[PDB]
Formats: sequence, structure tokens, C-alpha cells
Amino acid sequence: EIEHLVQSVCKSYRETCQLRLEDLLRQRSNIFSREEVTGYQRKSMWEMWERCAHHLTEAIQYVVEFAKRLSGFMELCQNDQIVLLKAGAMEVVLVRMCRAYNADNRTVFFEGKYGGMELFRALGCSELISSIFDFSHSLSALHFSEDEIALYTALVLINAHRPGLQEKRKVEQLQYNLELAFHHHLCKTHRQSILAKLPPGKLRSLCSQHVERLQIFQ
Ligand SMILES: CNC(=O)[C@@H]1CCCN1C(=O)c1ccc(Cl)c(COc2cccc3c(C(F)(F)F)cc(C)nc23)c1Cl
Repeated sequence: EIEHLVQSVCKSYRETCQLRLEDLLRQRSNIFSREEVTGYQRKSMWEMWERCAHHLTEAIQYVVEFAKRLSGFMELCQNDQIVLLKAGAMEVVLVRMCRAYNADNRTVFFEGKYGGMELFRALGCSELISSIFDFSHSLSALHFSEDEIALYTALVLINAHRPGLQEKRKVEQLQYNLELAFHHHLCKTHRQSILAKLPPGKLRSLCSQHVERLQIFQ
């Protein structure tokens, strides 16, 4: 039953999102002072990367837990479970941060409060931080429901075209099932128009430039 899988994806998503959606929205009034922004900008590139690296690592463990709890995934061979997570975990982290993004004031939720891209200046990757805000702004524009983002992030993960898959049929099958679920659920709710406004490799290319940098922080 497609309906079991849908309820499973939504359950796991509800249980594995690091921050509650009510808490992010209640916190949108809480914005970093220019003093606080100065404090972050003053930090060494080493310090800012270590502290962001730490946050990213923690987030990936929530995507790992999201994958493990969503049944059909645990039935794939361990090799394929590893290939899909390493290929998609960060892309899933990126999609998720659009919930912690306020398009009203181009702010993202970060270590307790909200701030703009100028907070991350010490990373010395303004291009990349701009890519991340732009992508979050585009995604916020869809006004996803929790169910829509749960099902979308499941398809970000269950992708039969990832290189290095052993049982490429068993992944196609799960992906095809998630597609039927997602397409049916959008069509039944007249939400099918958002499929045009979804990014293409654009999740892949976004982080390519800077990602293997994280290995020397851990
Ligand atoms: C408690 N946890 C949190 O609040 C969450 C976890 C995910 C977002 N987050 C942050 O604290 C956080 C919030 C906003 C931003 Cl802009 C950032 C910094 O983001 C990144 C900086 C460097 C590299 C990043 C890269 C790449 F791929 F480049 F590593 C990729 C992604 C997607 N984000 C990068 C971070 Cl680390």
C-alpha cells in the first residue's frame, strides 16, 4: 500500500528533523545584533569552518536516521544503503534548511538566532553562501507542507541513478513507488504545479566546490 509508505516517510521525517517548525517560526523575531554579526566576522576561517563542519555532521546523522526508519530502505543491501546516503545526505540537509530560512528578511536560523549571509564572511566562500541562500529562497517560495518536503527529501535519497549501486532494480522499485505516492498526493491536492518550480544536479553542483574540505574537521 502506497499509503503505508507515505505515512512511514512522514513519520520518520517528523521524528528526524533536528528542530520543530513551530520553534523556528517563534524564533524569527530573534535576530543577531550587528555586535554578534561583528563577533562571527572576526573569527578565523579555521574556527568558523570547524563550527559549521560540526553542525553539518550532526545534520547528516539525522538524515541517516531518516533513511533507516523509512522501511524499504533497510531492505536494500547494505552497500546500496551506503551509496545512497553518501551521495544524497548533504543534498537532503540543504533541502531541509529551507524550513529554517525566512524569505521575508533573507535570514537563516543559526546557533540560536537568525542572520543574513554576511554572518558567514569568515568562511571565505561568499559565492557558496550566496548559492545556499538563493537555493533556500527558491525552495521557500514553494510553501512546502511537512508531508510534501518529507516525500521530496525521500526521492532526493532514493535515486536509482547514483553510481555504484549493486541491486539497481530494488532501488528503481522503491523510487518508482515514492514517485507514484508523490505525484498522486500532489495531483489529489492540486499542488502539482510546484513540480515545475523544483530544482534539477543543481543540488549536486551547489556543494561540489567545497564539500571534501569537511574531512579535516571531525
Ligand atoms: C543544529 N543544526 C543546524 O542548525 C543546521 C544543520 C544544517 C544547517 N545548520 C546550521 O547550523 C547551518 C545553518 C546555515 C548555514 Cl548557511 C550553515 C553553513 O552552511 C555550510 C557551510 C559550509 C559548507 C556547506 C556545505 C558544503 F557542502 F559546502 F559543505 C553544504 C551546506 C548545505 N552548508 C554548508 C550552517 Cl552549518
